[PDB]
Formats: sequence, C-alpha cells, structure tokens
Amino acid sequence: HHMRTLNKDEHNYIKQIANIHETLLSQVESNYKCTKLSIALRYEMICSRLEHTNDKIYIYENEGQLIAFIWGHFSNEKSMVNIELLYVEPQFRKLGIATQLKIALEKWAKTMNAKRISNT
Repeated sequence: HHMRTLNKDEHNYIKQIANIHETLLSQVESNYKCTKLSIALRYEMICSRLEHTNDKIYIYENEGQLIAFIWGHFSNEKSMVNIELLYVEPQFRKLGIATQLKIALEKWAKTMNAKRISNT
C-alpha cells in the first residue's frame, strides 16, 4: 500500500529526501549550511547507500507524492541501526505515520540482527 521500500532508481524521491535532509541540518545553525553542492553530494550519497545492503528507506507515498520517510543505517561495528532521518510533511503530522515508519524500520533492524534502532 502506501508504505514501502524506496528503490535506488527512484531519483526524484531521492533528490527530495536529499534536499530535506540538508535543509534540516542547516536549520540547527551549528557551523553547517546547506548548499546546492551539499544537496547534490547528499543525493549521490543516498544513492550509494541504497546500492549496498546496510541501509533502508521506507517511504509513505500517496498520489505520487512523498508524504513521509524514514532512513536507517546498520553499523557493522556497532551492530545496531541508526535512524539517519525521520520526516513527516507538516500537513500530515499526527496521523500515526512516523509511528508506522519506526515500527517498519525496527522490523527491518531485526532482520539484520541489529540490537535496536536509534534513541531520540
């Protein structure tokens, strides 16, 4: 249905995620600013992550639009999953989508034999 695995060839969605990720980092104002270059590099970096086996992005989509997503990365050194990014479009908050996304990512973490997902 609406929640599904994001594939590495979904370039538009990956660009959108890259842009949101860089924006959110920039917004905390800790000697880090998003730029066109940082967004382009983030796009390549996410594509690279999705080519290997240590990362998972679950999206929530409707009518060809990205409503929400969660991105997890498994660290072989730490044997656990870190949540790289969890985002829900403001308009669609408090509908249970972040909770659903976390549950899905935790199930994925178990298939990797990961101790847990990120705290927050």
